[PDB]
Amino acid sequence: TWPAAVPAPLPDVRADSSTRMLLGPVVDLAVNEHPEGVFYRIPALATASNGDLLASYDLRPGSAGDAPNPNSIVQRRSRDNGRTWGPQTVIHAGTPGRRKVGYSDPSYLVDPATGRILNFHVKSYDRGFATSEVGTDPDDRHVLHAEVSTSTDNGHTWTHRDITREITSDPTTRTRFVASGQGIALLHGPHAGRLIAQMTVRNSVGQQAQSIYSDDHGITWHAGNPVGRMMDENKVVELSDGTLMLNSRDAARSGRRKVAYSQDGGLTWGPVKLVDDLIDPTNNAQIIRAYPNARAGSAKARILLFTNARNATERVNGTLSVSCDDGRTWVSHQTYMPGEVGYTTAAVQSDGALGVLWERDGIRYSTIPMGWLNSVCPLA
Ligand SMILES: CC(=O)N[C@H]1[C@H]([C@H](O)[C@H](O)CO)OC(C(=O)O)=C[C@@H]1O
Repeated sequence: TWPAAVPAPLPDVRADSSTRMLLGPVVDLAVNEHPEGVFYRIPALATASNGDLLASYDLRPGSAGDAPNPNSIVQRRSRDNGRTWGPQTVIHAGTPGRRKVGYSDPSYLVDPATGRILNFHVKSYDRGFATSEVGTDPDDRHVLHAEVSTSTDNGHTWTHRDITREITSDPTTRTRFVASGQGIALLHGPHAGRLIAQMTVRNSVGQQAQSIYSDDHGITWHAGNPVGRMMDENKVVELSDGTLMLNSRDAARSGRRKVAYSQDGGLTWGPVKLVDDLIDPTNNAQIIRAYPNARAGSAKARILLFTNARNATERVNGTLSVSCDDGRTWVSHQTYMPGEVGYTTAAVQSDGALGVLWERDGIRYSTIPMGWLNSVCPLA
């Protein structure tokens, strides 16, 4: 039986001997048709409190179908910053058939204050995101449910529970999913300690972005006020002063990401605008702090990293973009993976390099050493 996780700070980026951004070796974490008729999609990557690197993704049986295909959440672990990977383990396995159950679209949320790791994902019965109906009864086969899996042992074992009712304060909310990739723990400002992740919802107003957050270190979850129209998978990041930012996929296909700001820890958001700098084909993406422990007023606290498919209509050219100024401008875009990438995510690793995952005939992993960062955002 594995030991209890202990509290430990999230990693910050560290300087390498590199002077240019160069992808390391590519690792095939899961390959479609290995085994026959099984497909892999929807990546999540995190550094656990013990420094292990954890990758999660869907196992999709039969085809790469979204919910309500009876998918499973699975995981692989590296204890050497991505050089080698243990065998796949199951976070929560779906069930085929007339009473099918599916677990799909994982995101991790690591709480450095406790060491606990959360993995959010849908729980489906007969309906997916688009066809789910109003209702929150846990056995309702017409509802797309929200589950969170908790691990207290750095991701070796999991316990599961349905959070749909507690995050549904508006009874017209007919569907929801937490965006795959990773949520955050807040470290700065009045809401330090809060754990927060973003969802997409449909309700009487439209298709909105909505934060869910916990102030008791993941025992109970509450939804903030929803925001925006034609929103979709969106990710939240804590800026240098503790203002939050959400960066969203645009369901209206503008060819750009969308952005909004919260001054109250995700309870309310302001107006949603396009980010003209961030070309995107209506696809998932991940934004993170490079130095999440750095304090307000430091240059390091203002540096954000963003991964997506930098293209207006096709999910190609996995690209790392850097902002030095709390997301106000994006001064550097560099494609680390030409061609098909689908969903990407990135996470700071324990060694201070960046891990990336993308989708091409399954899930692929690589590393970007980060010594070149100071040449784009001076660090002093
Ligand atoms: C829960 C769920 O359906 N997630 C799916 C998501 C969603 O349907 C869309 O973001 C809504 O607009 O889309 C995609 C996609 O490749 O585009 C795959 C995700 O599995």
